[PDB]
Amino acid sequence: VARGWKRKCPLFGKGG
Repeated sequence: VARGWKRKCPLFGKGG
């Protein structure tokens, strides 16, 4: 979800 959430790998609090 990091793709369209935060950056690329890292998303919320999980990993990526």
